[PDB]
Amino acid sequence: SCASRCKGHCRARRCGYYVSVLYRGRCYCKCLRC
Repeated sequence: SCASRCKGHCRARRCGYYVSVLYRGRCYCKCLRC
């Protein structure tokens, strides 16, 4: 679960918003509201 791992990374960085998308075997993650 790429998005699940990215979601924990944003929470670990003290963030309330995060984005996650998997396409063509690529992971697009983002963290905001920190």
